[PDB]
Amino acid sequence: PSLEDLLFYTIAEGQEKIPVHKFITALKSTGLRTSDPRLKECMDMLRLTLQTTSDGVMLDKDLFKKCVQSNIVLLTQAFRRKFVIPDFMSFTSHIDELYESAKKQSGGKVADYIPQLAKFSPDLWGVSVCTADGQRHSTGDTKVPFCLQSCVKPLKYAIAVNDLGTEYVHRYVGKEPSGLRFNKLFLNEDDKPHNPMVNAGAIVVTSLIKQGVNNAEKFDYVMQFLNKMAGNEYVGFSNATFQSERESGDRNFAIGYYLKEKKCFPEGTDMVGILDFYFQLCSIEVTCESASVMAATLANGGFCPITGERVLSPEAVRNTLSLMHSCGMYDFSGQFAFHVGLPAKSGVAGGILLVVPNVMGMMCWSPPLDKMGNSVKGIHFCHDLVSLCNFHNYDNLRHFAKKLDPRREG
Amino acid sequence: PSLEDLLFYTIAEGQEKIPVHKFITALKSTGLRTSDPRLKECMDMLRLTLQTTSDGVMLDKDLFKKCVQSNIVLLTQAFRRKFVIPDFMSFTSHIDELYESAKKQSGGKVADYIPQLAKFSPDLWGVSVCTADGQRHSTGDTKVPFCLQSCVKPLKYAIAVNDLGTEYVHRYVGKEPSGLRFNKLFLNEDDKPHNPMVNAGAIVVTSLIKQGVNNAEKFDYVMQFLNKMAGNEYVGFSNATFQSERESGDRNFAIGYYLKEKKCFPEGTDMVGILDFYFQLCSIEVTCESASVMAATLANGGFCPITGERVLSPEAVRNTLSLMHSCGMYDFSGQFAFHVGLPAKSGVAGGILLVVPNVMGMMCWSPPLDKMGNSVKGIHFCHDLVSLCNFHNYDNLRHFAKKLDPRREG
Amino acid sequence: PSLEDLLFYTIAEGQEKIPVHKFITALKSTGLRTSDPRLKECMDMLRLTLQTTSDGVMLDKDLFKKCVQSNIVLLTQAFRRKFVIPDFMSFTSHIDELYESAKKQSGGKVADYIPQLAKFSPDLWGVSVCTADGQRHSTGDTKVPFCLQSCVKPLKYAIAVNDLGTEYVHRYVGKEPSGLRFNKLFLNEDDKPHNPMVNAGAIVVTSLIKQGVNNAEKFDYVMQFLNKMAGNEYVGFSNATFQSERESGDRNFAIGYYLKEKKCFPEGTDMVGILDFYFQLCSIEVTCESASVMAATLANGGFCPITGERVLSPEAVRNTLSLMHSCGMYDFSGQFAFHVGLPAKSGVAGGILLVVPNVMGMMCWSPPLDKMGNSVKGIHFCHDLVSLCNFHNYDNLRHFAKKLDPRREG
Amino acid sequence: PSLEDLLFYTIAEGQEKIPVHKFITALKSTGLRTSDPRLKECMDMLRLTLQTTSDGVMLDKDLFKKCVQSNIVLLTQAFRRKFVIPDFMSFTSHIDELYESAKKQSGGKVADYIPQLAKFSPDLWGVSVCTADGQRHSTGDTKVPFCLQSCVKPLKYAIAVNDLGTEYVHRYVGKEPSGLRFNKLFLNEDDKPHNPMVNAGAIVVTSLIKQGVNNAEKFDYVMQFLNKMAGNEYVGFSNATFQSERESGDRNFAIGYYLKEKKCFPEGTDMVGILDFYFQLCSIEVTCESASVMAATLANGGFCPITGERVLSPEAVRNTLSLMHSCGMYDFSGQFAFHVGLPAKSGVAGGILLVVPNVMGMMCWSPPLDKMGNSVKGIHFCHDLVSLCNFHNYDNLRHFAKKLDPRREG
Ligand SMILES: CC(=O)Nc1nnc(N[C@H]2CCN(c3nnc(NC(C)=O)s3)C2)s1
Ligand SMILES: CC(=O)Nc1nnc(N[C@H]2CCN(c3nnc(NC(C)=O)s3)C2)s1
Repeated sequence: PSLEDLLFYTIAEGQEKIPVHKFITALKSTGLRTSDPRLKECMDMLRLTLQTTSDGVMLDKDLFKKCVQSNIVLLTQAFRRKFVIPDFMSFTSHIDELYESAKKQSGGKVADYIPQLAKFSPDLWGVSVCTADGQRHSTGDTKVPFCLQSCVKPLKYAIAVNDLGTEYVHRYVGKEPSGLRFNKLFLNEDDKPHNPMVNAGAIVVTSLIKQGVNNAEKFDYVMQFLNKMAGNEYVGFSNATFQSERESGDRNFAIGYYLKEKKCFPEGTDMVGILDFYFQLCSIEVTCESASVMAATLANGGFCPITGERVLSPEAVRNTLSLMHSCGMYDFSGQFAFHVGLPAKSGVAGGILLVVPNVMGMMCWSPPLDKMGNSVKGIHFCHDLVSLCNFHNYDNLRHFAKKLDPRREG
Repeated sequence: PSLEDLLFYTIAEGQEKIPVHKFITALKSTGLRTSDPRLKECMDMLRLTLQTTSDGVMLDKDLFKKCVQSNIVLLTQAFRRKFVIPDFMSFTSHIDELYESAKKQSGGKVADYIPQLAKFSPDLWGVSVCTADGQRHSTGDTKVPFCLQSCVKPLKYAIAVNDLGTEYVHRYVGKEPSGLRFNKLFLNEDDKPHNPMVNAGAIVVTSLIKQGVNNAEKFDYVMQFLNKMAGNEYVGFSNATFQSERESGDRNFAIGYYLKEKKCFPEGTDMVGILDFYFQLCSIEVTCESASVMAATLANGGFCPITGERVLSPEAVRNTLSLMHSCGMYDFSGQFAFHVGLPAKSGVAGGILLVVPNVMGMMCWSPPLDKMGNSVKGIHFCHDLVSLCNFHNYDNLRHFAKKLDPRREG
Repeated sequence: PSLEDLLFYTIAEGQEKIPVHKFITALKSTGLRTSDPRLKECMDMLRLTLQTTSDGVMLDKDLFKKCVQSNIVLLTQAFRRKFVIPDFMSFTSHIDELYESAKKQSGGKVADYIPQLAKFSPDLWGVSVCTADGQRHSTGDTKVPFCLQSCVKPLKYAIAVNDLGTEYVHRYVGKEPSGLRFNKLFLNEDDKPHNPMVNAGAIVVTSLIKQGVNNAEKFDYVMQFLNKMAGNEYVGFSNATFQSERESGDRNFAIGYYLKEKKCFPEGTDMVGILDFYFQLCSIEVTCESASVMAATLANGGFCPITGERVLSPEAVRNTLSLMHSCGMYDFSGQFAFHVGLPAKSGVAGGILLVVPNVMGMMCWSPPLDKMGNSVKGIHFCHDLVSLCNFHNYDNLRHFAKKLDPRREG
Repeated sequence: PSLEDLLFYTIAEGQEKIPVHKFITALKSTGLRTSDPRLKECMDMLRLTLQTTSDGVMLDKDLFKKCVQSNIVLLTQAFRRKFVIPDFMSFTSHIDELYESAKKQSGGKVADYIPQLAKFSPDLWGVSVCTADGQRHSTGDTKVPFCLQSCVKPLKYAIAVNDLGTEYVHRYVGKEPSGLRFNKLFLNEDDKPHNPMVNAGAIVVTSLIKQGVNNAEKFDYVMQFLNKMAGNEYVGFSNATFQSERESGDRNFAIGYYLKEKKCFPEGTDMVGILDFYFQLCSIEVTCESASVMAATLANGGFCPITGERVLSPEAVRNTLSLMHSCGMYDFSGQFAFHVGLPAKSGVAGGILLVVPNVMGMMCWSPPLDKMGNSVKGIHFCHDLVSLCNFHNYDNLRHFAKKLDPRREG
């Protein structure tokens, strides 16, 4: 009995040889991308043999196993439908239907307050999926870079807890949400900000990351860390946006100085500096696709699904999904956790970084925001998703009414 | 082949005939209780043939088949380790350790608010587990009756969504927590109570159940409902507590009038009569055991696990688990939601109604309260549980560090 | 020299005999009403004399002195222009224009929450003046009985602090205003209602008066007190208003319950009767004329200006004038102090009971209210009054611009 | 007849010639100060004849003529007991008693957040009186200089309203006290600061004085005013304090940024520059004596009582006294208006600028502050002072019980 030869027949169709193309589409339909980091060695040995014998391009039992043995455990789970969503082909057809269903939601205003977002077209709309198993799908403008803005807040929160610990970080920032008209306060009853998803707390989380090092290396570190999360897909920086967020954050200066007077930063902080760090962190660039991996890294206990590398300690990822669930969507967090149940984070550029724990992570992007600050199509999507799929945090996996369960076969 | 036959060998140990007590001990080790209502036909036949043959006592292939023909589906998956917690014996040893660690935390004051909760001894402490499959276990003072008090708030809420739907019920009561010092207000900004787990929201929810009918038939309605949730285990009513909780609820009368003034009850409400129904529902008795089935019903999408009967819509069990999450523990709901992640509701008798969605329902009961209103041992047990098992709503099922996962074998 | 005779010459104007009306007119143009209690002996000896010798009807040095001697100090001051307003004849002209400019101010809604405030016409409008010397003037509808409503709040607080003293009284009630979105709260952080001009605090004041006797004598005591405050002018009761005010005070009961549960009342209170007692007090009836005398007892150190009797301790009248300055116009209290700078109390029936300390008291009444609860005309007239005369509480009495002073002669 | 002639006999006491020192002691017992700027011609001419005839030194009716013609009117009101306080020598014995009674109240903490306030001894304690007529008295450390700090707030508010009128000024700053625990919020519901006596309201006012000019001139403009209000007595400036005030003013900067974001300043407002100018205005020095004349200009309709000069518009002085009464004493403002009922303003250096309209103004200085911000001896002195005299805003000038009234005689 042999792992590679068995798989060779399950694709062989009883035929004596396997065309190369007939393998590459058989792969793409499990949800995997040929470019997958975990797959390169199987792909390099396809790049190899596609010059040696140009008179093929068939694969022996030998030649197949020549390419596939390095990555056979993960190749077999794909082909025996062990992936978390087994029939991935159907599910993306629903992601597409759900996409077009939101793509018609024309209302909302593009953030005007800096020119770099006022220049983005309200017509843009991309949705990118990434499972805890690397199965990927995209619809729309999913390769257009845009800023995280406050989609970075849980990411840097995860970074800080990962390095310093729950208990150190939660001397400096609370861990609840404030109250639907405690929106305007900075500090709770203990003179910490209310949670790391609000600007008072985020500006505080930022002063914890990589202390004793200067602000340009601090940035490189967070760039390094965000890189491991998206498994080395697009992570960028628009100096443009950064300039406008610098000239115009009289509010964050207001918050910052209140925090300084009231003694909430760690001993030896240079407040005005980390306002600059914080402005930088918000002008970090992502695509739909690359962030959906960051999102799937949270969905997977802190292990990147396209690389398998442990990026975040399981304490940081739990902590974060806990605070996305209740402080994640500005004043809509309450109604959002009720009707959707998924930890999410929004951003004024139009981002919505979505986790479905133990299934997949997402990124949805339409620049027009509603009157509370959330992507109009973004919100309309997440509702439609939970509507359709028993992905609500407090659905029941065994008795789930008429909703569809993508983890199940038939 | 034949199911009963195959199960027969699974227990036969290659022998020709199984002793009854061998069959019994094999059944109870799966955590099933022989008293199970899904098993009554199995037991009714064993009890009868161990009459019609004092000649024994020993079942042959065809004699064991007469007994288990009727409950075979459930007997098989009990023996084929197909329950949610497959190693139920090892899990209950864990519960006993957690219980016995909670049991050394003698802090807290019991509720002397009325002569009936001050009558309960501080040394009482009990935990009842009922899984979504029916596997019971308890240790401690698990058969003492105590009033639900505010542990009934999610139960009554669930019934009102179950009968009226989400839209109707949430015309009358909000969805979100209130804010760690908006605990003294009744209404939120739309002049609705903040959510169904606060006194003012519970009362308004009460005025939605089974309108037009007198308070007697209302009460019967809610009890015949609460019986189906507990699989017809103990659901009682204390009159001693009801008479106290009416001569001494000045503040619910305070809330009751503020609500009428602000036009929060449905048209044709009798406000004082509904305070009475309110005082009543709080005086309903459960034991630890009867209530762990109640919680278990919400852990199971609305189906009572020990009877298989559908007690609540999935839409009402979802809403209840969402609002228990965030608003379920008075002023500790934020800290609980962070450090525990399970839907939970607390009373002043010393109850804590616990749900692990898709796993089990629990009910812990120690009378003495901490300064926030919560059973001291209860809160200790619930932290101890989540540190041990990956049940925190935001643990990963795949990567979970030092924690045991009782959903798995080895 | 002699005091009766000198006076007699002053009004004689050198001629041998004074007619009867020529005196009565000379007396009225000082603003004393011929029916002043302190002139009875005089007016009596005048109605005696005006039957004896019908062949006059004129007096001489001897016979004038026969009538005026008993009342010669008061008659003289009036006639040597010693009264606080020397030229009271022009002052009432200005009070007429002020009344005409206000009856032009046609807006506002008459209170309709009960059928007894809604029956009144929106064109009823009256002002009544009464000085620290008893000079009287009225224009409009000043003898129409109407209901004090929250105008009674200072009058009972005065009775309260008169009988037991500032210190005792303020163990149950704060002494500031609360803040312009603190109006729905009942208690400050000491768990006392914020001041006696709010319904939370009024209700608590009410519990303090004549404790230990029943609600009939209690009301009688207050009635007797209010008689002495108005020099026995019209005071009454609307059993009509009191009935529909008790069937509708759901908030008032809401308050009463809250204060009970928070133990805001003195030992041995029957809360539900204090609300009955309080409802009654809010239906005490007055006219513009009678009530402006109550305000004149407040302007005058506690002595009723038309009887001479001490009715309130100079301690109680200060504390009340204090808390009408800051708390007496509901949410318009802040603006009203700023601009009018006079202590007033408004109530929902359309009355404004206004003090100009050390000068005069008023009552303005016109039932159409505005969107903070104040008589529209009554408000307008108040601004106009202080735009005219240096009566504003922080006006200079020596360097006061083009403002007009009725206390100065020329 | 001639004014100097008869004023001569009132001092002559029959004799042919008045000793000059006799005349002076008669003139100082009216509480006039021989330095008084309205008496300068008289004191020059006394010295000149004390030169031109050592031959003496005693004034016949004709040489006394030669000296007092210049300032005769002021001198006669002073010698004919026509001043606001006729018996000034008695009053000052009282002011000493109360001063000596506060001197025993040794509690509090000297403000030490900067080293220029910790520099002052806690046993420093001064009071200085100046009437509307320029009668003077001081006892204690009344020539020591100290910074106004928040005492400057009403002085600049008055400047801005005098220069701009009420309506314009109150576009940028409301006019009510916030509410006894909305002390941390910066703005009221209209996004204006609460009033001109809170650190945020003071700041925006500062932005309205003399817009369009640099800070050096703006300061020169403001100190022009102050010198006039104190009759050109000591007005100075601690640059040592302005330095420490700006280096430590994190919350003031926190405030300044917040106000810029909510567009609270006039267009074209340099926010950091307005902040500098704010720290300057707070570092302006006075002594008890010089600052008692500031206060007195407010008691006096805007006229400086010792120069006769018009400094502030009656509209400006009204609004400032109104806002001092309700907002001037930090969180003590509610209780201070109740129990003292005088327009007063405290500061962190220990001063309390105090006013009795139509009588006098004061400055009580003692560096130790209480837990609310107020001089321990200052608050003590004002309580004692008004228990003694009928100066409480709502005392009666006719029936004032056993209080002394320094405005009458026998
Ligand atoms: C928009 C909105 O929220 N309106 C309202 N919602 N709820 C309310 N409750 C009122 C009844 C009891 N409440 C008090 N609670 N605490 C109090 N005293 C202190 C010191 O806090 S009074 C006020 S008013
Ligand atoms: C209607 C309106 O204007 N509301 C507001 N006014 N000002 C605001 N700005 C915030 C910045 C400083 N503030 C804080 N003060 N205290 C805090 N912490 C605690 C425990 O209270 S945060 C408030 S929001």
